[PDB]
Amino acid sequence: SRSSWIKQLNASLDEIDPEVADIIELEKARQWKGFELIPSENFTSLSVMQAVGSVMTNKYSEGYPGARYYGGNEYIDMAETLCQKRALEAFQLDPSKWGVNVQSLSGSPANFQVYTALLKPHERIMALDLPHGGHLSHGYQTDTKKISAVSIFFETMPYRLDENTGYIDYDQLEKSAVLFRPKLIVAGASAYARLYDYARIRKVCNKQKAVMLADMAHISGLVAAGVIPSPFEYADVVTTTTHKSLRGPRGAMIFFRKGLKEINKQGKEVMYDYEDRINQAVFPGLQGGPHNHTITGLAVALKQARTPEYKAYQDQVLRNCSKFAETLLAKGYDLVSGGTDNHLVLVNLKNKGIDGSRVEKVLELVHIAANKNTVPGDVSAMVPGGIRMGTPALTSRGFIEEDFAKVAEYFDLAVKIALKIKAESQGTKLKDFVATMQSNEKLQSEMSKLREMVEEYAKQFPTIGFEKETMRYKE
Amino acid sequence: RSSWIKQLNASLDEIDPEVADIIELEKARQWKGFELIPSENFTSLSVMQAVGSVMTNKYSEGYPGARYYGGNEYIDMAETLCQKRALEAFQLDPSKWGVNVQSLSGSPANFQVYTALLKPHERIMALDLPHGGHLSHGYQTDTKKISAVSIFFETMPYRLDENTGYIDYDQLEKSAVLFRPKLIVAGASAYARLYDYARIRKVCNKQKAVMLADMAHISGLVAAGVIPSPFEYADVVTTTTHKSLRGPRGAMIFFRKGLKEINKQGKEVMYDYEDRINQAVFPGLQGGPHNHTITGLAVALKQARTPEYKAYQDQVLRNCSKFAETLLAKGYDLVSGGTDNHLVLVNLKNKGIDGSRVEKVLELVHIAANKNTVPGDVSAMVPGGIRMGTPALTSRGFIEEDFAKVAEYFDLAVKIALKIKAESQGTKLKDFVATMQSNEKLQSEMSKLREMVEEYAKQFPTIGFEKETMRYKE
Amino acid sequence: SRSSWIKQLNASLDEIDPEVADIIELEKARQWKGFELIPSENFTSLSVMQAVGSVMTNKYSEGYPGARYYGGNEYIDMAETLCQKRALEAFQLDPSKWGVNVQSLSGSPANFQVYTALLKPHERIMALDLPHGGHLSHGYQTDTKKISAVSIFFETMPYRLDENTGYIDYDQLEKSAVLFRPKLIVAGASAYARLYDYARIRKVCNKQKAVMLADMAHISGLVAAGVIPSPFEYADVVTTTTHKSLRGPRGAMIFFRKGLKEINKQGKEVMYDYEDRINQAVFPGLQGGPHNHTITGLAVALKQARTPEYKAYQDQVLRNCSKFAETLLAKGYDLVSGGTDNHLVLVNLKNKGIDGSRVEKVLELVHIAANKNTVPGDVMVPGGIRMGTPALTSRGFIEEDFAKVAEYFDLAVKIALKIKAESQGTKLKDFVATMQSNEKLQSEMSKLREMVEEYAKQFPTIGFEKETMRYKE
Amino acid sequence: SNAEKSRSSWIKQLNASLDEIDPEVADIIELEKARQWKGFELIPSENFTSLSVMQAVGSVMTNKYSEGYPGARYYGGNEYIDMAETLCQKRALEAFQLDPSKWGVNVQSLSGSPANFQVYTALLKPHERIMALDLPHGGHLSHGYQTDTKKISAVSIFFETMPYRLDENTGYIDYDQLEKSAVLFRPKLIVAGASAYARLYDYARIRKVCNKQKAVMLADMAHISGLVAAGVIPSPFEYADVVTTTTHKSLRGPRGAMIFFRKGLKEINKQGKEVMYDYEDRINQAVFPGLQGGPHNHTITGLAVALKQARTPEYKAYQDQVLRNCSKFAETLLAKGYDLVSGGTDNHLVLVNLKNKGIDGSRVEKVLELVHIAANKNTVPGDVSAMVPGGIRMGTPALTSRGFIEEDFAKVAEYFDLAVKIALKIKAESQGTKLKDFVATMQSNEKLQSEMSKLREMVEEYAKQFPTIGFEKETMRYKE
Ligand SMILES: [Cl-]
Ligand SMILES: [Cl-]
Ligand SMILES: [Cl-]
Ligand SMILES: [Cl-]
Repeated sequence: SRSSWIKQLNASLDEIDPEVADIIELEKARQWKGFELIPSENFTSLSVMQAVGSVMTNKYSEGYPGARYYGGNEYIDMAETLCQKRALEAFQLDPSKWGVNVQSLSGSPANFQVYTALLKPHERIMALDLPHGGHLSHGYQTDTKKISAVSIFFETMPYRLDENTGYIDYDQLEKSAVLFRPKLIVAGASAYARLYDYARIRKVCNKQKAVMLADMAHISGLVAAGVIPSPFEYADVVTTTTHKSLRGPRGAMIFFRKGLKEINKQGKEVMYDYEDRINQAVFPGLQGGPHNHTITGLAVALKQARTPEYKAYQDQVLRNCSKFAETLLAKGYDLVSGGTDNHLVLVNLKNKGIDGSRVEKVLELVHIAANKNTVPGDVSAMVPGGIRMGTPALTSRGFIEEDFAKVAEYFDLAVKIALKIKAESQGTKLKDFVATMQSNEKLQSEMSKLREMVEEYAKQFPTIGFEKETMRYKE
Repeated sequence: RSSWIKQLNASLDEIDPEVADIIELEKARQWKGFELIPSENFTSLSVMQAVGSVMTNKYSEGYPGARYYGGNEYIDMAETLCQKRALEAFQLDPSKWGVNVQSLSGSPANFQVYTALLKPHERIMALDLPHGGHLSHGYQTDTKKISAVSIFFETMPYRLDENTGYIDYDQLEKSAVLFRPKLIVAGASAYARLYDYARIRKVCNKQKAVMLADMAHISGLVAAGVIPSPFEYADVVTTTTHKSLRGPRGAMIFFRKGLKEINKQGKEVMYDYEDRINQAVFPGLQGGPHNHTITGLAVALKQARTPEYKAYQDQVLRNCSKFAETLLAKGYDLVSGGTDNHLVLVNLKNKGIDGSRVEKVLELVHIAANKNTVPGDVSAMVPGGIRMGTPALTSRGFIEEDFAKVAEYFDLAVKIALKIKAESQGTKLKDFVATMQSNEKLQSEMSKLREMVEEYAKQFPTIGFEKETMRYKE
Repeated sequence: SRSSWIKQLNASLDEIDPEVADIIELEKARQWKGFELIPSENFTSLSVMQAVGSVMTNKYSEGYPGARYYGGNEYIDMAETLCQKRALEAFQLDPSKWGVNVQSLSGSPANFQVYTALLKPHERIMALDLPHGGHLSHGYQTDTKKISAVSIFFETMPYRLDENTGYIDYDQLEKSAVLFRPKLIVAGASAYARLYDYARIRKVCNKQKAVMLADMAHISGLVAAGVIPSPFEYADVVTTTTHKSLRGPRGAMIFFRKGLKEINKQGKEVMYDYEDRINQAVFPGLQGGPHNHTITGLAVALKQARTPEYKAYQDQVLRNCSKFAETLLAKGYDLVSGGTDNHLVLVNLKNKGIDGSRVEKVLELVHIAANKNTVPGDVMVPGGIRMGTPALTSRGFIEEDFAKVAEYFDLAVKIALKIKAESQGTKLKDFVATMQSNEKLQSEMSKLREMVEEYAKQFPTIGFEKETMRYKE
Repeated sequence: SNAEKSRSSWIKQLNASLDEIDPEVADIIELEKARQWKGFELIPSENFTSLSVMQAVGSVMTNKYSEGYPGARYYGGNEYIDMAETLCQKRALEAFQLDPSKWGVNVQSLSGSPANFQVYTALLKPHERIMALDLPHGGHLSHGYQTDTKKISAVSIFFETMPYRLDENTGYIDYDQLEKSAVLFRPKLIVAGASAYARLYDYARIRKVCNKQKAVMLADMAHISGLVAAGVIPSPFEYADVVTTTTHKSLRGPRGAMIFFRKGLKEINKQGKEVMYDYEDRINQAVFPGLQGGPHNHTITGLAVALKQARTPEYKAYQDQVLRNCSKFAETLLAKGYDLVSGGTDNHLVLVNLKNKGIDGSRVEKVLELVHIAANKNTVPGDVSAMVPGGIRMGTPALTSRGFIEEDFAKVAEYFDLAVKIALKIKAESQGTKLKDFVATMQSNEKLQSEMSKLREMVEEYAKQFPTIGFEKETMRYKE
């Protein structure tokens, strides 16, 4: 028996679990053949995956380097200390002014850990409204229900876009903050295509004596490469995912000011008071054992973030998105805020006479992965009028500007098919659209042809994290 | 561009030799040590290959067939398969039980259950942390709320019977009458006996409280059917997917669904756990699922069904029984006098030395254990015991006579710690550490014992990697 | 028109509102002719009533003496300062160790103001369970509902009697407090016939670092007279009503420690930190303008509480209750805890085969005013009757008179048992129907009512003149 | 026989007059009677209570414990207390012309501030959201209040509050900004209630915002309830879900409070189901057993008396005179060069913005008080801090109760103006510019002290000519 469970523990995935091996092979082929346009997605490196898939997973290491509860952590401590050092270096941070926690398991709990560290239950948070481009982990409630648990345990109130311009209305944010008295203001967005006015947020936070939290998950790779302005110039605390544009493993980091803050009226120094509170909220407050395999892969990703090739990549992300936006506009699409200054665009489909749910169904069938998105002017939250698309993932595969001009063309062809399906549907409900989409032989053929166009275009580019020659599903 | 694509596809050895070397050092450490921390295990190569796969690249907020992002055909296959195998691993009828496989680890899994089923500041009871509980069930000292569970909810501990070392269920029941908990946790970390799940169920019924079983430490024993199952009684069951399950680092949340018992049907006839728990996980508290972990979890759960896995968990139990017997015969006192599971709790009081001193010597001779509070301790900062268990070394093929050897080397390390204390000048721990580092004679004793430990441990297979390709073979 | 509203403003109640004047005359007759046994009730002095019914009501005086928001408060300040100083004197308190707030409007908000001052929302309070003798203003919840809003805004947990002895189970209180970690423990009761073990509460509060709040509303006049042990030796804060056994106007006082508390391990003085928090919770926290007419009447009541005849009154309250208890016991009644050490008794009627609701209905019809009370096994109708001596002692009832009160109570119970036996159904509404329709039992109740009224009528009226009453028959 | 002598002594003590028992307290009351005879009482929340109300408040109704509600008590003896509370409820609905099938009332709340807290406790969970007029803009502490330093009102501790504000360019509530703020803040309850505000509420607009937000509309009419009862201004009951009020202030009753609430059908929803109002049981249970204990039956009985008075033609004539006096007061102030916040008044008070006179409200209030004119400093738009108020608040209810008519309030404005001129002389004679230098000059300048002495004598000689309210001049201890 004992020889038999040892053989099981050392066998390959192919031998032990052909069903799971097959699923992974199908997903590899999907990442080879598709336009991956979800702006939060990316393709991580082989070296990160090998670290995440390593025996670093086996160790329990509650606590912090040199201050653990378990023994045996000499090399786990090396990895976590190396990760912290590289995290500060990736954002060009002075370690006497900034510290970092690398144990938070993902972006959503990272924000909750900051709130738990710095706010009592039911204290007040302001953030960008979710339908205006915010994120659930900053709070969200509808008329009838608290949707994010941040809005259960803390008191949240949104700030909004200027409806005319599509940019954050900073004047209204400031006026709202006078009345609401937030103890923390979030400067961070998901579906927002413009740069944050961090200086203005800093002025509001100073006036309100509120914590300035920058949540840079969508843009952290752009920040690390220095191709957009840094929130670290202004923020008190910065959270981020380690995946998305950073191109690391799935995880998170929390950065915070430390050391001298200012001098009081009595000539006494006043120190920042974030580090101990945040580290203790992460552990023992809310998490248990760190995921050392992820932390080890994060250290790899943060070293990669320093290279000239990584900066060239992020510069290309920006140039690709600008050309993508330009081409969409030329083809008659409307963009929220009229364009982009970062890695994504927000298409408002209202002028085309069709909603994002119908378009996204066609996109899925032609192997264009995007996501439907609420846009300003939407009546129902469950009928999004927009589509969110971005450049990090396909830029990682080597798409350049002319390639994203073609992506915009193929998107437009998919919208035109969607409009044809709608024109052929009897009813106006989405189930009538879907039934037409699955019974109309002419339009099925058009979708099949566009699918082949998309796959033929995407397949020519390199695969990231695996080699084409050993793919099980080449056809 | 050809340049950055090349860096994305290069091996770890080429891209990051410093990190590669840390992993090689850790491989050698797992080869050469007695790993006795009862929450640790060695995961299979196949799980690691799934966790290290391109499944990590996908955003898939929502649930299978109810996503917000496109492109999730195959991620849906993996999550659906994972759920199916999770119910199968614990022999659960899918018309009566559901599962959420997206919770990132054991501690947030419990918080997500509380968020789903309790309003802020509602009341939870659970085993006291120094009595064998866990921080994710709440914990407050005289001066500070330590777990944020005790910040957002109102917690109260239940305790051991100090004379027997078992949970004092009579006191729990009386305490609950006054405190009126909305949820009672049946789950422990440093506890060597089986839970009286039937008694917890009786108390929860009387109190109209949710019965949450947190089986993180024992879930692999449960899956193999070698100890009684909390699913016989509980409303909700949380677990880590690592520890005795031997899966990736992650968590599962199981919950009753469908029709309630005849005598519990009222305004609603159906259980009201599934939607609340799934919604607390997403959109409540998490974002994108970690599909690489979910896929590795599917692999681990298939392994959990096999006869080899049942043989493994049988061996875990028989090893721990033998380990306990050998320790008792060498004079060690065990909390509750023995074990019924994967771990033992040594109370070092009868030896005249505390757990902090012994653990330092153990660490120096490559034996990984944990200092542990024992009934009778005056301070939670000065633990009088040591916790040790059998899952990790049993995975490497240790059997009963091997754990007799483990107990022998543990005993020799305690004898060395007692000598360091005798040679120590002062009474404080820094004087002990000063002796432990400066005494040439005792430094030699620890070196010799470290060699004995490593020579014994090296004879066994490495788990999840090959000896032949290790960088550090000495 | 001007002369028209001036006349209305200066006219007597008899001229302006004959209906209200008649209600008051009916109530005077009720207080003259009955056995008023509700232990929280008393008869207030004429001088207090004259102050409460004075033009002191007109001034707005938010803030505190010498620190008001509005002008014109010179004489309001004289009254409130005098009230405060007399309040400390009434309990023989050192004003360097004790302060007082006299603005709280009644006993229930006084406790809420203390919690608001000293505890954050959702922090923990222990107090005597309401059906075990506690009070709603210390918190209370059933299995299904939070009844007191104290239990909404704060996290409450009860302590209970030893139901074998009827005394508070201090052993279980102490063990519960270890697990529950209260920030504040209340030592105060309503339906409880025994003295509190304040020293034991102090020991538990010291161990838990909890605020010790004594709520002496039921017993404060006994404390003021020095005829039972004082909670002020032990407590951090003391709340009380100003009515009930103190015999003042309807209102409340909050007392708190101030000044030096102890020396810490570092040789540093640590001061009490209750005074500013409590004063600020009362105003601007939770109340607005003080009721200066009530505060002025309170000053009058506190002067009375100093006098020798007030002490003689409270000593008589105790002796009357002891005799009442002894007589009930001799007539075969069981008392919760077996007797009394204060102003009330708790009769457990279960050994007589009838409940408190049925008995209280008969008592009401024979002009005996009493309260009901739960006993072991209850909740449905309560099994007990609560009766006390402060009100009738104020009218001059002495020991032989309360022996008579116990006789007439016993006669009422015997009538209630006859109604129960004649009632051919088992429901309370069947009892009421029999009680209202049975001519013979109505005759027995009329006779006992006449006996009660004839006995009570001979004692002085308190606060008004018999000779000028409208209803002299 | 010492025991019988003691018993006779304590009975004698209980039946003796205040003059006999406590001459020190009796003396204080006599001083306060003289003070109420001699002053210009312009604080708009103050009034003079009738003798009949005071006689009921000072009655043996105080002796009864009556927890619960009429006919639903917990213990005996309450036949006549029930008559009083039932009569009080009936008269409360009648005083505001309310249909008892559409409105109920609770008359047990002990004062205006706990009445509002009881409504919040009844209708909102802890930490749910309330909006109300900002305290420096005319609001009240019992609606919530927080500064940059700390939470001041405990309403802001137990509930989550946010203010709405005036349009400081017009002096009116900025309803547009209220509506926009409410969209973001999502209040569960909005208070329509003001103290230091010279205008009436746009209840129709508050109703529209509450309907859009599915929020409870609470009108807190403490300052105006007597005007409402007399029908001389529009009623909040046309629109509000719940109405709280003090029973003192312009109602001219005892110190206490009332809570009114809708009953019956709210709407038929989209599924065709009747939605009933759910206020009565929640509010009555928040008052008892939630937050209070034994009702104060002396106050409830005096409230019944005050509510009967509120229905009379003489009371309506009184409230009409309150409004006419305030308009005449405002005319005279404008004619003498004063600026009024919002440009005028629609009610019982005025808010004078003193900025164009070159002196602030603290300085003027101090001089007014020395000449026995009672008024209150008041924040005005443009003030540097809430601690340096630029205005002064004055009203007509109390002196109108003593029979001041329009020509008398023209005289009050003249004497106010004379006090302002003295304050300006004190400021021009002051060494420094801080308030303490003003107070120093005010207390040592023999000439200006003499001017204030003369003005005080003018004020008192004018006020003394009017009837005293609630007591007789002939029996006063202090007749000069
Ligand atoms: Cl996205
Ligand atoms: Cl462990
Ligand atoms: Cl009582
Ligand atoms: Cl006012």
